Amino acid sequence: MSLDKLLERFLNYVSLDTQSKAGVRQVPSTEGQWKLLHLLKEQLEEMGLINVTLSEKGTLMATLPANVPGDIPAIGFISHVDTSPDCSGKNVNPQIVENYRGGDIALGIGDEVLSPVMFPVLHQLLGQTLITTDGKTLLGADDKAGIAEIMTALAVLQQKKIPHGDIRVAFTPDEEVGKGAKHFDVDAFDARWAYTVDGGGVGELEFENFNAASVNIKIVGNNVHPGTAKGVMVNALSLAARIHAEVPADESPEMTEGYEGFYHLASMKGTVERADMHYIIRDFDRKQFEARKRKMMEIAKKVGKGLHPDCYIELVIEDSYYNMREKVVEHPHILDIAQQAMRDCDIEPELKPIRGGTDGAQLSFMGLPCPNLFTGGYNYHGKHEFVTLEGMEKAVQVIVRIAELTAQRK
Amino acid sequence: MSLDKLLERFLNYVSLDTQSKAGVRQVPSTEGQWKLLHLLKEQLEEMGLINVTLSEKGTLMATLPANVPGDIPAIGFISHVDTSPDCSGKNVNPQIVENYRGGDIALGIGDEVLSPVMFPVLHQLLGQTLITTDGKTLLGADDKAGIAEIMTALAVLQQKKIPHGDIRVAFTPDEEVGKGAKHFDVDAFDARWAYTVDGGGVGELEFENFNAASVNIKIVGNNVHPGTAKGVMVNALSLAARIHAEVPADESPEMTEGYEGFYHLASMKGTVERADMHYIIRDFDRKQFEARKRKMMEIAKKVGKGLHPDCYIELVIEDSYYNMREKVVEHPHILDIAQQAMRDCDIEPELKPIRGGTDGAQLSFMGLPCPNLFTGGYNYHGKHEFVTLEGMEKAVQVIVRIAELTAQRKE
Ligand SMILES: [Zn+2]
Ligand SMILES: [Zn+2]
Ligand SMILES: [Zn+2]
Ligand SMILES: [Zn+2]
Repeated sequence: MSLDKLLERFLNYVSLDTQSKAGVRQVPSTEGQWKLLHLLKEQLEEMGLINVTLSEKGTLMATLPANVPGDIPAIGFISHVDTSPDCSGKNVNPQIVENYRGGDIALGIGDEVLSPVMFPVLHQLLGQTLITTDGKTLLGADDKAGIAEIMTALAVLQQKKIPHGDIRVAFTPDEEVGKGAKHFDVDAFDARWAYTVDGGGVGELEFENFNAASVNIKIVGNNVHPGTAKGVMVNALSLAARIHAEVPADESPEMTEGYEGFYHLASMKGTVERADMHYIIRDFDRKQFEARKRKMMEIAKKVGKGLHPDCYIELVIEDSYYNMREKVVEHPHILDIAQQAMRDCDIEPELKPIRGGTDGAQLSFMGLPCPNLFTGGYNYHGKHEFVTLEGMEKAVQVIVRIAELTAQRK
Repeated sequence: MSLDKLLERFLNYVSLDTQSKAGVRQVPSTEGQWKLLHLLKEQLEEMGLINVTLSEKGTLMATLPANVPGDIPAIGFISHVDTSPDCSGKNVNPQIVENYRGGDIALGIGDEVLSPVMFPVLHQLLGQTLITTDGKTLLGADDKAGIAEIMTALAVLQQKKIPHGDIRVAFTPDEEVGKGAKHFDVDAFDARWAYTVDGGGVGELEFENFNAASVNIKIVGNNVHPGTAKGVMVNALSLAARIHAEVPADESPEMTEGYEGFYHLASMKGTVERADMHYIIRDFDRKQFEARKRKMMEIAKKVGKGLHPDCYIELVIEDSYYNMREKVVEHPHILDIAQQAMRDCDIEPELKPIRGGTDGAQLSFMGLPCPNLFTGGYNYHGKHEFVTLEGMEKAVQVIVRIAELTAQRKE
């Protein structure tokens, strides 16, 4: 491998404004993404890969064909070309700190700083080459570190003539708005299983995510002139506060970690006549997920007791996505090769649940079981995002090894 | 008096669509109000009143000149020409119920009903002449009953040659949406005191109203992806829920009545990042009013206690109006004459509070003390609105007598 060429590749992708935007019917949601998609398409062709197709919805697929004879299962690696809408992805001006000495890093010239007081991980990254922002923007290691790594891995397999079956690659348009799997043509991708290279620090591997549902509450109250309100007026907001009061305050995103699920009130709007509440429900375990739904319904009936026919509480519950675990563990080889790969590269696998949704978790329920491989990056979606070059080198080495190890079993 | 003419006159105003509209910059808010305003203007000229003016904003003013010599104070009578947005005021279909015999009244061809089980005051109005809706609209007794009573009083004052001083009359445009006194030219109206004819059942007199202030609470939280929220996320909506738990639940519009004040959450909107609460404070007492302002502060400091500087709770209190009591009672003759008149008319005066604001309330602070007088109407702002013809005649008698008794106290 070649650490300079890897960094340069990455810095070129990072330089392109490819930030997503919510509330957009078109996919991809923004123009900038097409520029990275198209650069990537040319790069894949130029790398020698075949069947390079960019769909009309911004999904880019390509194949590095089998190296050796034998019936090796086709595997995929997936990244997205967009950065989070939460912070600018435009004119990212990366800072390169060689041989990091475990102190505060100044982001640009200003009162913005990357500091181990705020981010203790840094204590553990002494002597690594850190790539940071300048305080004004995101970095976009999420997920262009992923892209640079997949691209480099492709090159390595060829230049180092490492035996491998068919390797499939896809680069998706709107992950940061959850549209990164919608138009994914799994038949065309033609892989048995896959990996998104879209995780965090060195060694992270993820095959679990939340089960999700929205719980939307419509409350109809009765509103008259407040002065004559006695024994007549029914305040929808007062019922709304009653509902919220019964919801386990300790089982909230603020107070919850690791594998522990939560209820969460995301938005609300109302008057005396009508209020609407938007809850989300999250649980890794499915029975609990359902138990959580049951709770909201119990709260709705309790609070609803006493209301004259003209007043009522109405709950609409709607599943959003499921825990991919089952569809992954269904096939021991997927996580076993991934972990063997890491272990071969002297990486200790760090199993970690996705406290949310991933592209892979959708793909998993589409015929394409798809866990998450690390990237080397930290502090995503903010101005304190960074990445180590060495983290990225290890992520290449793992993709390559997975490819290699898959060939041995075919 | 001719109850025939009074009824006919009332029904003529009733037929005119003059429903008001909220959140409109122009005053009046609707075209229909101009039709009633102009009708009345011509009518007032035709009654021999002087100085009839109709301003570019829809306030109509006129004067019936002093009947007799003397230093008699000018007094006013005010009613509003609009009806509530709450129910339709278009093509009202009044039903005349003669010699009310005490049952339910069928409203139109359907299943809407005016019933003494729903409104027990009906047990008190047997034998009287009821005028109801057809169930499909408002009636508009509020306040077209008052307009009809004022106009008739002016006629009685003249036809019977009853001694009176200057009688000021006015008809305002946007009362049911808060603008009724916004463009009231007090100097030009030129009355020492007035009465709105916009009360309810026979005998009602009102000189006390709520003190009002809005309390607007701004909550700045901190939003992140819920999955990684621990120790970081601060739910603005959670903080709002905490403030609401602190506000005395029993001291709310749903639980209050008579002279007792309240806190009320009218509306609210928010996400994790930001929430805004819109409270209102009502109290008849000035001190208790301020105490309620202080409790909202007590609450906001407490719920915000512990928050990191990125998050906060920001209160903004703003007075909307005040109790007219001090401005009215300052001149004992205003209520005295009003009360005497009703007694001269065999009506027992009934003083009750306005659980809100009136045009008079604002006027009382613009240099025109202005209590509220009954109309004979009930169940205002809805399809169960009714009035009795005899109640309206009593209101005319009270108006004439107030004018009459004012002329006796030339001082
Ligand atoms: Zn990502
Ligand atoms: Zn991301
Ligand atoms: Zn009125
Ligand atoms: Zn009214």
